[PDB]
Amino acid sequence: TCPFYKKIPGTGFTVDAFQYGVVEGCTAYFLTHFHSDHYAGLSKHFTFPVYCSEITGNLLKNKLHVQEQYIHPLPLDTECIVNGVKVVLLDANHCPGAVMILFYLPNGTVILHTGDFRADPSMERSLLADQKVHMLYLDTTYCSPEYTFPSQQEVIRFAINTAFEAVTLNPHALVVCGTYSIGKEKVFLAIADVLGSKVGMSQEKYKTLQCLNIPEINSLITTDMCSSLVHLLPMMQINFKGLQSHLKKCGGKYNQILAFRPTGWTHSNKFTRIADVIPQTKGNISIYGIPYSEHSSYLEMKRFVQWLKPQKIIPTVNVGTWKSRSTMEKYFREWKLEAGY
Ligand code: NI
Repeated sequence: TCPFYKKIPGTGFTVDAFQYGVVEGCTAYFLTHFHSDHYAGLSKHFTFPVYCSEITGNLLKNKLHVQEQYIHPLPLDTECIVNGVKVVLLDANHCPGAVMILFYLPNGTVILHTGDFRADPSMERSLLADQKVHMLYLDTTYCSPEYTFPSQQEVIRFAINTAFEAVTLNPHALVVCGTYSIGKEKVFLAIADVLGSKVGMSQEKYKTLQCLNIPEINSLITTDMCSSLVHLLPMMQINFKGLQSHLKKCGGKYNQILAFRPTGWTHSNKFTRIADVIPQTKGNISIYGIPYSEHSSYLEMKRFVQWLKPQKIIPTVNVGTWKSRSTMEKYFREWKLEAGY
């Protein structure tokens, strides 16, 4: 059945709740972003109103074939009325089209649902600054102090410099980047820009990227693999066996692969700086795991919450075990005592 942390009190609304069948009492289903654990259940047979960003609504129409009459895209940073309730969509700094949702309840309560987000100080100057938030539905993916990672800018600088050096030393090297969902497009697009190449990919993945309103995208991507020296493949194929096989398909154009796996966190972070990252190598294949995150680090999360000062926090991630739930609640209390709210 639908868990309580997917329901918005005082409304008929749910958030990211498409896999439970007809939720009793639900008049509007919101979708924060186009990732499968959140959209699970949607299809061309869905006949209730879906509220989302313009980019998410492009993906629902083109990839899942949801009918247009049930897609209700909303502009960002704009007060809108849905079934008699004022709502605002804010940029979540996650993947393309991802939003946070502010709900202004008829009784005066204000609720923020972060969806999935990477907290940033720029959020402290949005429409959130303008009123008090009483309840926070929080993406707690990395809510423990072991989770540190570098800025997205530091990670992309590492990736660009590594790829440029490799291909300048060997003009017959191929760069490969893994993917299994939308997000992290900066990784492959920044590398193709430094090399003077388009990114080559499958027709299915090209279709998906063409839904994202990214500027000048026709200039950066292609389905012609032959004309490209940066290839995108499924994340599952980013291993020695999968890469050796791909290199065979390129007909002797290339004699070396340099591959990137943009993971979330991995425990090489507790010790290793970005400067000190090294690949796994076999023969003429090297694989780099880079810590490019689209979720908050522990410290980024803690700064946002201590700024916002909510009266009540409802976690939406890591809620399935008692030890995780109790640990998170202990951090929330530390934060509140340290900041004085
Ligand atoms: Ni996500």
